[PDB]
Amino acid sequence: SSNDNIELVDFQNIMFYGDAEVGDNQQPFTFILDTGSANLWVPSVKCTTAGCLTKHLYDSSKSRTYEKDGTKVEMNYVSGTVSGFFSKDLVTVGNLSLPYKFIEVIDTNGFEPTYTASTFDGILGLGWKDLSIGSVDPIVVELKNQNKIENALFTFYLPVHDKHTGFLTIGGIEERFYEGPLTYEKLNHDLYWQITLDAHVGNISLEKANCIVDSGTSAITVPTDFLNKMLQNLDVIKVPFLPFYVTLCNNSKLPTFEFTSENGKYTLEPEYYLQHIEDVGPGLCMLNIIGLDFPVPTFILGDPFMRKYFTVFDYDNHSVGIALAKKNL
Ligand SMILES: Nc1nc2cc(CCCCCc3ccccc3)ccc2c(=O)n1C[C@H]1CCCO1
Repeated sequence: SSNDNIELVDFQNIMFYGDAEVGDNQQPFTFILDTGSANLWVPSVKCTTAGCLTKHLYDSSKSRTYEKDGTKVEMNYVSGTVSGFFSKDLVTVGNLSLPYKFIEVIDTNGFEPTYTASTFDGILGLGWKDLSIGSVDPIVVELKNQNKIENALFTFYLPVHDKHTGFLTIGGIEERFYEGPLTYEKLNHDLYWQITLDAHVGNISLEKANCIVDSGTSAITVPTDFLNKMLQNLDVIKVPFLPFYVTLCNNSKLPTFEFTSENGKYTLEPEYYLQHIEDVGPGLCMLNIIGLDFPVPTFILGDPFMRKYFTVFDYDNHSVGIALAKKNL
């Protein structure tokens, strides 16, 4: 559509990378979409780390539209340590170019080994301002404040298959991408993209679950107890001292992850939550399920769910829309 469709690149069918440019010189940098992360993050030429030098780095001097807030920003996530200073400049994504406030990082040691190995140089913030630092408005909302898109909405088309090419339609919805019905579900809150659905894995039940879709997450989460009670003699090998699990690729005991709600029902099947780990041992597949508990009932619909279901997000509707992703081609 005349809307901005940012192609998503396929990587080991485990993550998608989206190209983008920042600065007046439109310096190119690889950024992965993140339904959660907000304030955009940018690698900086001022970064003295070894992992920074092997990837693209932004330059503040080669931008006539650059601005220096100077306010320091230290992001030290768990097993991590990051630091950058506020910097506003022209952020060019596809056919749209809006001045946005980004965090110019100079320290990336706490994730330096993980970044050096990874082909991304930054991240993408596509969440509600509630999760944004320095009270920074959402990119897609600011594109609708400007005469650049007519709707504050963004859709995802993960390039699961090698031939399948990813796309991020921003400003409208293309029926071509999603085949069959498109159902919307209310948001339990407006801080970040999240909904309330009733999880049912066969006889195992957990209603009123805060299903949250994350493009960054590369697996489907689940409460710790739910992961165990459901996996009782299902021939699912477990990895000790390692948060991973293996299992037969053809086993009939492998359930389907289904979420029921008043507006419609969703179902993720084995071919979606299984990984072809036959590389180490033929015929062996890994469950892309990472169990984790939170302060209130919560589930995570990461790449797996988004890969099968074309996702839709609308700040104006205060809802997440879901529909079957069109078969490759
Ligand atoms: N995805 C995701 N990313 C996260 C990222 C962080 C740290 C990011 C700091 C910037 C790192 C960086 C950027 C650019 C270049 C080098 C380094 C912390 C928590 C989450 C975190 O919780 N999540 C999960 C969901 C839920 C809410 C957010 O997204």
